[PDB]
Amino acid sequence: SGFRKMAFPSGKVEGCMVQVTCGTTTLNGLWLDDVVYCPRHVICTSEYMLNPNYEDLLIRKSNHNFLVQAGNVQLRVIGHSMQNCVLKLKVDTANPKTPKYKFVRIQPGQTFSVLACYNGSPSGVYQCAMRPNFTIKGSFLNGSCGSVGFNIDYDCVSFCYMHHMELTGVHAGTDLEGNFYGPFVDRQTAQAAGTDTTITVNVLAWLYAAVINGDRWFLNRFTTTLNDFNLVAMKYNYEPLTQDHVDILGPLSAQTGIAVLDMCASLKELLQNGMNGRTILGSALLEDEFTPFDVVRQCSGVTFQ
Amino acid sequence: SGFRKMAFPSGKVEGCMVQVTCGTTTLNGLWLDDVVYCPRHVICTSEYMLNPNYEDLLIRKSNHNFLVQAGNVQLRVIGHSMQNCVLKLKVDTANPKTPKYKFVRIQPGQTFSVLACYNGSPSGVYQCAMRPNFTIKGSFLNGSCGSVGFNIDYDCVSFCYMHHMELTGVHAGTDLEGNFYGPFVDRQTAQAAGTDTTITVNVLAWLYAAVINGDRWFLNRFTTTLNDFNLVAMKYNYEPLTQDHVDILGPLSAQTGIAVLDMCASLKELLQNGMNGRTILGSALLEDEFTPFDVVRQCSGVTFQ
Ligand SMILES: *C(=N)[C@H](C[C@@H]1CCNC1=O)NC(=O)[C@@H]1[C@@H]2[C@H](CN1C(=O)[C@@H](NC(=O)C(F)(F)F)C(C)(C)C)C2(C)C
Ligand SMILES: *C(=N)[C@H](C[C@@H]1CCNC1=O)NC(=O)[C@@H]1[C@@H]2[C@H](CN1C(=O)[C@@H](NC(=O)C(F)(F)F)C(C)(C)C)C2(C)C
Repeated sequence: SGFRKMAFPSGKVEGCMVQVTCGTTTLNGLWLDDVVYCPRHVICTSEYMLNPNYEDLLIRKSNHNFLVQAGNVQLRVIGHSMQNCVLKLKVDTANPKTPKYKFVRIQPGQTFSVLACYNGSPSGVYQCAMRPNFTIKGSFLNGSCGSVGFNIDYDCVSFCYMHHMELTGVHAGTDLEGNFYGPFVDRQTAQAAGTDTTITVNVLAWLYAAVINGDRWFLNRFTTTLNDFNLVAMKYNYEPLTQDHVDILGPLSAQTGIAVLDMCASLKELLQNGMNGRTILGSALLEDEFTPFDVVRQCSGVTFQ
Repeated sequence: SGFRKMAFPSGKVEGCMVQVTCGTTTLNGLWLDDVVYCPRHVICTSEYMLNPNYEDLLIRKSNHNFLVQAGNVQLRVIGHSMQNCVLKLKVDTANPKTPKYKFVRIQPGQTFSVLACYNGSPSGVYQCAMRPNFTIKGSFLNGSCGSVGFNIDYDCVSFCYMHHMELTGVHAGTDLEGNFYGPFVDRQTAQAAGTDTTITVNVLAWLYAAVINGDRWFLNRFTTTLNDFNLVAMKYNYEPLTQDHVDILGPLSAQTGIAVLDMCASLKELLQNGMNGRTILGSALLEDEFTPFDVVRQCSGVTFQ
């Protein structure tokens, strides 16, 4: 028993991190087979940090302008190209530590692990959710660009995020094909994140985790309808709940014998009256960065290798 | 910027996890050079799960009773011995993935990462603190025994924890020499954790992290004395603050220009009046599982390789 913000083991990804230097800019890259992936703004110098034309900047470079290091070994760049906002650097050596992988684009509300890196070197791992406004609430310092987000399925690493920029306290990036999450661009403009909402299906999953772990004080006997719940969710900046979400919560409903709509009636009460000085799983706020699948995984015990 | 419960990258430890089966009991072991370390209660069968004599149980075993698997490869046991509460299994092959390591015993209030494993297979990584009552608030299911806790110093893995048992919602274990943290034994008796307290130096470190990240609302102009603070800390089940703690907080005081005793005056107010519906770094409770060193590491950017 117990419940923790749990990240995926990072070993399979640590073996792919490299350092990429171009000019006076150093950041992180992802080395899979004979391609190094990294943010394209590594080719930016401070004259262009505000309104760059990346096609122009790339044509003025040659392979020898790119310093790529895997620890201490140097990798020789034999070709470069741009795919949207990422740079793909072809190198002379296929990474022997390349895991089975795929590139997936995730949806708001889904969670992943982040391997924060500096100078090609892994620094720490943490779990986070893609927010409904397409930012993540990460922890990133200067030089963290190119750090990646990932999930693990059995033996397969799904890469879903590469870090590009911080926007007033929160973080924005692309999928691994170089397409940004959200309406952001990789230059200095007046862009801000839009209004964030609370991920309702995740809050419900977390309440089920609490019941599984013995926190029952917030339950009640009343139920409610999808439409009467969503009426109250809207007033509190909670995402509306769909039939798809109810079905997703099925396994947790089955394991605890509490109906989804029953649990929604508890959530309704918590939103109207607050916690009144009680905590749930050691939190005094309603937590929305665990998916139904995170809860099953942690309250059932799925491993990977 | 940002602040997350961040764990160490786990790659160096994932390579040491093996599965150990004896009888119908399977759990995890740690394979370093040609020794596999695992909890000694793997030699327990349900007749002895309550009052075992481990010396007797061990003498009735031979090397062939121990099934050790590193993924799919089998390791041949060529010797066994007991050190306090751990079993040391000598095997015929030195682990080629053995990192530079040491065995350290940590103190209450210190943090470490836990690699939760099942059947020798890594499942997830999370960060936690050793509580003042010598338990940890972990997340562990059946079969997690032998999972280890660790820190990383530059290139060196310090192993500090091996998981043995759950006691009413919290978790207890040994250092890697087999000596239990706290007054617990590896059998079924009527043992419970003692009263827990809040780790004050860690709360102060977390308040400095908040200031570094722009949360300033709780500051005030008043200061206080060590003895007047500790007078109020006692009433709230907070650990007393020493001059050693003040010195440890020096770097954070320097970086924010707020004196430790100044920050204590803010903590004093928060304890007497509560948060009054405000949050700090996304929490509505005072967080005590970040050390001063965790905060520096995350708000300065130290890596490892
Ligand atoms: C990559 N190495 C850094 C890491 C950033 C900064 C601290 N934490 C992070 O996540 N990223 C950058 O330097 C990117 C890069 C130019 C500027 N930039 C920023 O992150 C800046 N933000 C913005 O561009 C803004 F404000 F418009 F959102 C900064 C002010 C330094 C936070 C480019 C090409 C966007
Ligand atoms: C190791 N594989 C498990 C993992 C435990 C149980 C679920 N979460 C964990 O951390 N550990 C055990 O099976 C140990 C082992 C016998 C019983 N035990 C327990 O954890 C039990 N607790 C106690 O002994 C108690 F209550 F006294 F504290 C259990 C009731 C199953 C939680 C031995 C040798 C202590």
